[PDB]
Amino acid sequence: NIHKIHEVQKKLQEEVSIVLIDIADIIVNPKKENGYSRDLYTLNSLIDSSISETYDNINNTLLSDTRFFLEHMDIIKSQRDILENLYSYVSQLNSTPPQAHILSAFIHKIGYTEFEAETGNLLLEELKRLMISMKNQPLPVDRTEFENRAILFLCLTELKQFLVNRKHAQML
Amino acid sequence: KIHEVQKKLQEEVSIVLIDIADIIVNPKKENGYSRDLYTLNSLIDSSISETYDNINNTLLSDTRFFLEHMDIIKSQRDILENLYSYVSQLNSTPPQAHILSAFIHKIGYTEFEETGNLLLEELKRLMISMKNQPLPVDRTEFENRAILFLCLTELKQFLVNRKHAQML
Repeated sequence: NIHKIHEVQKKLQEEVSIVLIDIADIIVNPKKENGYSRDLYTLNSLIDSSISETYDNINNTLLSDTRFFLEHMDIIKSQRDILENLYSYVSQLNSTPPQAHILSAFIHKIGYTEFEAETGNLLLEELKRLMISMKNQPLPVDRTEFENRAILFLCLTELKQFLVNRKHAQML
Repeated sequence: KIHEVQKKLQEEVSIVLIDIADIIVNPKKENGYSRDLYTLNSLIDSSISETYDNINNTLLSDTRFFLEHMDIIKSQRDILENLYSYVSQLNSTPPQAHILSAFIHKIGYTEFEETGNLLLEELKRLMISMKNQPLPVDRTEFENRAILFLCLTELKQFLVNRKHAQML
């Protein structure tokens, strides 16, 4: 039951990353037809089938494996929620300034990088560097600019928890 | 009982939210946030860890119904941590920050009944009010303005979540 469970957790992570990368692409091409919707539905359907399968088998499973499983699913559900939060925010952007392009590059980097020992920590440092850099930029010229910036900063908030979550799911 | 645990969790979210209001007006004073958040995080962890320990004896319909409320509670907890990361950067407490602090206190001390929407409506007027302020001249001012804007944004989701949690 360990290969089965690891394959499933691997596939869920891969689906989370797919939606994350869709988000990065939306920042750069807001109006391009994109796969966010389809990809989120696929991930939601896999989260549901995975949990339903686990519930079906509580009677016949080492409660040990059932625990490792449902606790891992809670992290995936948390990532799915953060994806939805990011999508809401990026779907509000009015413009793609250089800092938005940098954010998008950083989200791509996250989506494509396999987590190894130091990966979460590196990415968290890089995120902190982007927060400091966005904060230390020229003040906004207008209201539209002020708002676009605030959206980008709210993205960094969500991304910090995403990276904490991805690190947690790897530590185990 | 478990419905007990949902009332207690609701109380403990409100306690932390009140601590955030307290930090806005006294950003560098001792405020209970660390203690009350730990209490919240612990009750969240203990109560989930227990729910799964219990997986193979308790009913299914109820387990799902309980996890449903816990998902909202976890979202609120994350919003509280986000709000803390913002208000703890405050340089000073301008009049707008005082007003937000009073509204956050109002939210924290309200037993929710309906009320989700009166609160959401008050939050909207505050966003409109703040958005109609002249551009931030100073850096120190832009930074305070940014923090208050980020807070209003998240508090909207907090009120939407509390409404969800009530409507269960």
